[PDB]
Amino acid sequence: GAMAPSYRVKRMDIAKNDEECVVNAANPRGLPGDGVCKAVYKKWPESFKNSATPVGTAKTVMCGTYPVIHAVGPNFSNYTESEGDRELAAAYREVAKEVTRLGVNSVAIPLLSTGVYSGGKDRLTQSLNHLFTAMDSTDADVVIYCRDKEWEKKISEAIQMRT
Ligand SMILES: [Cl-]
Ligand SMILES: [Cl-]
Ligand SMILES: [Cl-]
Repeated sequence: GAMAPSYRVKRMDIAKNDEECVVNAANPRGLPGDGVCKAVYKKWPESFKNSATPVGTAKTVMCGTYPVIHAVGPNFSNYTESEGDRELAAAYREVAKEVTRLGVNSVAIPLLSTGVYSGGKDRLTQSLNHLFTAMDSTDADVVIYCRDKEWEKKISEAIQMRT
């Protein structure tokens, strides 16, 4: 465990993380994809061997000894708001189980279903609150990665609110 388990946010490429493992915002088929998934494919392509897994699940594949946790959020273009919310919550619960099983002291994590799976909606709060629900009972240092300056400020404020 971390000595004083924390949440932090950084506005940078998750492929350049400084944590002991990474969560990929994966597609169900283990394809290179776009956005976070394509950056992860370029950095850790060996981790895409048999990485296909259903929506609402996470599957870890090693790149050398570096764990890549493939977490499959729902595409809100295809799911109802209700079913999509349930699968997004479930994907983060499966990430918490994998982080625990691996025994890592830190994890790099993107906000699932906030990009091309967002169905065109701002899901910062929705996705972050499900991340907290899952990861609060873990003792890994969690470092959340984003690309937008306004998102960085809002994620930082949400972390500070609970402090
Ligand atoms: Cl960067
Ligand atoms: Cl996404
Ligand atoms: Cl972002």
